[PDB]
Amino acid sequence: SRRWFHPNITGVEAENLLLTRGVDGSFLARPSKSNPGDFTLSVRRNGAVTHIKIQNTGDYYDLYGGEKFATLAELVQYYMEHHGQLKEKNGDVIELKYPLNCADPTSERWFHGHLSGKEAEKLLTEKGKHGSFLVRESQSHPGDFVLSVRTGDDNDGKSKVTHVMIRCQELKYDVGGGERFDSLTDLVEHYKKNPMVETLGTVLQLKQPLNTTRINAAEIESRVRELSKGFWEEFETLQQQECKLLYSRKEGQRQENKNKNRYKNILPFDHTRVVLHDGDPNEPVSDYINANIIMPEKKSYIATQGCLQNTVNDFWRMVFQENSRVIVMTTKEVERGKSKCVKYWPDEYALKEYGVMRVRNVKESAAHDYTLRELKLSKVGQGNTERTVWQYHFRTWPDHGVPSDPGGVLDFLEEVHHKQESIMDAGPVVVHCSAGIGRTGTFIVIDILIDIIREKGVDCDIDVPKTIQMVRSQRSGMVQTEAQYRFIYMAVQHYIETLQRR
Ligand SMILES: c1ccc(-c2c[nH]c3cccnc23)cc1
Repeated sequence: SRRWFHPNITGVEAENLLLTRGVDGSFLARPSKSNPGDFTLSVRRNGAVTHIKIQNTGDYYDLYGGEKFATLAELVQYYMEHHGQLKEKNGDVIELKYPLNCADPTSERWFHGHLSGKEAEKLLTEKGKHGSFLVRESQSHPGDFVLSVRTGDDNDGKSKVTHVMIRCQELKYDVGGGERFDSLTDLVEHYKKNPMVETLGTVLQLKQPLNTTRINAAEIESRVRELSKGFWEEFETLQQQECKLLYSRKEGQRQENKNKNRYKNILPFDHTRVVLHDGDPNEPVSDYINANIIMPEKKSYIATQGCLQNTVNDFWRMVFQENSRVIVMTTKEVERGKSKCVKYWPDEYALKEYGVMRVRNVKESAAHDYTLRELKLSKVGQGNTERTVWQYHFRTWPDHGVPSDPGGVLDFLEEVHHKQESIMDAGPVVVHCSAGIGRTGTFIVIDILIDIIREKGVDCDIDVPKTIQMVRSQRSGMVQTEAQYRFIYMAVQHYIETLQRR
């Protein structure tokens, strides 16, 4: 499903692959070898290869002569279902027809590379469960692989670990007979669908990879130390899982809602979008905002885009309807001379009407990294609906990449948390940047992780990529870059240290 991404290939290897194994319309994507956030889409057209740059500074994937996207899987799905839409600098059309599959197993959750049968047995015994499995290098037979599978009752002998040898002959893979596969992923997927049955009848069911990302929070420093010499590899394994999250976005794709999206292809999932009720009867579609509910799976969030001039009223309808009392803004209104969010709040001491809502800015307070605006929101014609909405406007995030130190963000998020916790029956905390996925996702995931450690103290289990995957199932592309991914680990580490210091 995401086999067109080749994590460890060079430009010339990509060219030769497309020229010898592909046809016109063949394509693949790959990282830049030294440049994080740069990717290349390599495509074959008229017997030649073209390389198309995709940049991601933290907000979205920006395809040259194409559009902006929330994930590379969403980018490929869009253009595979939309020909004539990707053009060269000269205007000529670049068709993405045939993904060119990668055989490299390194971003599979189940692939552990160098590892002994004894090490894999203890890992499967301590962490594993029925159907927990891994693939590793053989050591006895160089170039071969072993599949190790735990099967049993959930140390009393009711469970066991089997080792199935996997031969590699002609760069095809087999388990001793039957089909020979072009890759270990194809072998795993096959024996996931069609499990091996032993002679005495044990079914070697490959239910889940062994979890290697879950850590005890107290031991965060050791995991970060280990990832710092990696973070790229762990991030790319997470990114491989995004092909499971192509959920429908049909409401955002409606003609009627086109001009309510900051970026035409960055859309909320139908199953978690905020639906706005009590709309204008004369506006035929008034139930739409580019926003999703994010539930940790007590505090929930709405992840949304920066307002457009035509969505400011809808934004306030959302805040009112959802009973939100805290907004987190993670962008300046303008960065690099581009508008990222329209000003949707009044100047200090001023009162403005936004459709049927009225907002007073009571007071602003400037801190180093942020401005707090104390806002009063009510429905026009109904005085007893007034509530305070506290807008925390983070002002010092760099235009590209992440802050060099997480202290400013953590102090900000602590103040947000206490504000939210002090307000009886407050609704979800609204979080927004520009597209509402990169910074927004980073702030939300840090908030969710810190909240676990707040309830359960320094001795609790956290699992960063599992948390991100769960949030990504609720809005597209939450947490955009490897730099945000590392920043998340650094923020949790700093949080833990300040608590051990105390
Ligand atoms: C859910 C849980 C874990 C992961 C995961 C991200 N990087 C990984 C490296 C090795 C194994 N698993 C992972 C992704 C989704």
